[PDB]
Amino acid sequence: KIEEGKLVIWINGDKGYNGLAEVGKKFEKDTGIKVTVEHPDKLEEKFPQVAATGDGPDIIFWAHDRFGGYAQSGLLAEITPDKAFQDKLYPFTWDAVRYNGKLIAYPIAVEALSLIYNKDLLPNPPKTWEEIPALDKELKAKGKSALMFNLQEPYFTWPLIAADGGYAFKYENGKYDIKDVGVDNAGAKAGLTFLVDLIKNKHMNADTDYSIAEAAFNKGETAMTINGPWAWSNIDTSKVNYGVTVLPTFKGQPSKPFVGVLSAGINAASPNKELAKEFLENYLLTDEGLEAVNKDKPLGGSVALKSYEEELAKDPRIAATMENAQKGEIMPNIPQMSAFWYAVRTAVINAASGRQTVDEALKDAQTRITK
Ligand SMILES: OC[C@H]1O[C@H](O[C@H]2[C@H](O)[C@@H](O)[C@H](O)O[C@@H]2CO)[C@H](O)[C@@H](O)[C@@H]1O
Repeated sequence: KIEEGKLVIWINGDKGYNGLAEVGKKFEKDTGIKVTVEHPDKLEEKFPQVAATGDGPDIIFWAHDRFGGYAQSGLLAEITPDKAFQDKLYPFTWDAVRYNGKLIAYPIAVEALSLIYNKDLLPNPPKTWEEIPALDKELKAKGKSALMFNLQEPYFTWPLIAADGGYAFKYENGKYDIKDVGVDNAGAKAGLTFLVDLIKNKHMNADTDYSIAEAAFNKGETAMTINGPWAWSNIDTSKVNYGVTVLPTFKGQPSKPFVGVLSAGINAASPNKELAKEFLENYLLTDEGLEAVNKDKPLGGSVALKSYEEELAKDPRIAATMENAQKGEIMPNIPQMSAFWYAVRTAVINAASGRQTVDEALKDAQTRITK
C-alpha cells in the first residue's frame, strides 16, 4: 500500500526531479525519513491504476487537470492548510486545486507553452502562424526547417485549435457544461486544417514527437519549437542562441494554450499523510525548496508561493511565459478531462497522418466526449 516511515514521490520525467531529491535529502537529514522520488512513464495513467489496488506513491505530481478524476475515484485525500499557510500562496492557484469546494492538492507553479526560436536562424520571430510555410521555404533551401514541436500530445497542438474558437467544455453558471464541447466548431476545424496543411505541404512531419523536436532544435536544425519552461534547462546545454516569446496569432487571434498548475496531491492510502503534509508545506513550499527544484529545471512563469515569485518575475522568458498564460485558459479539473485528452489525441493523430479528414476526425472526437 505503502511502507509507513518513508515517503515515495512520483513526478514526471521532464521536471526537476533531481532538485526534488535534494529537498528530499534535506528532509531525511532534518527528519530521519527515507524519501524516494520516481518518475515512471505514463505516470498520469499508472497512478489511478495502482492507487486503486490500495497502493502507489505517497505524493503525486501532475498538472491539475487530472486531479478531479483522481478525486472522483477516491484516490486522493483532502489537504488542510490554515489561513496562515494558504495566504503564502496566490489565490487563483488554490482555486485550480479545488474539486467540489474541497482542496485536493497543493499548487506549485503555473505552466504555459511559448514559442522558442534560434536567434541565429531567426533574429525576428514570426508574428503569425500564416508566415511559417514561407519561412520554411527559404530555410529548407539550407537543409533547415522553420518549426518542429511534439504533435503526438494534444497539449502542444491545442493553442492553434483554440485560437479561432475551439474549446474543451463551456463554462456556465460557475460550472462546466459537459455536453457543450467545442472540439468540432468552425474554429477548431480551421486550426487543425491549417496544421494538416503544414504537414501536407511538407512543412512538418506527422511523426514528430517530444524527443525528435527537442533534438532537432537543440542540434540547430530547426529555427523554432514550442515547449514549456522545463525545456530551457536542456537548451542551456546545447548552447543554441535562443529567445522565448509569444506564440504566433492565427487569423489575427492569439494562440490560446491550456494553462496547467503543477500540483502535489497525497495518495488516499498513504500511511504517512502526516509526513507528506510536513514535507510539502515545510520543505518544498519554501523559497529554499522552490529554488532547489527550479535550478534543476525551470518551474514556470509564476510560482504559487508569493515570496519566491518575488524574485523570478524579472526574466524575459518568465515574462513571455506569463504573456502566453494570459492569452490562454486555465484547464478544467473535471473528471471528463481524461476523455477529452484521449479523443483529441486520436483526432489530431488521425488527421495529421491522413487516416481521416479534419471533419471526420473532429466529429468522431466530439461524439466520443459527449457520449
Ligand atoms: O497532451 C495531453 C496532456 O496535456 C497535459 O500534459 C502536459 C502537462 O501539463 C505538463 O506539465 C507535462 O509536461 O507536459 C504534458 C504534455 O505532454 C495535461 O496535463 C495532461 O493531463 C494531458 O494528458
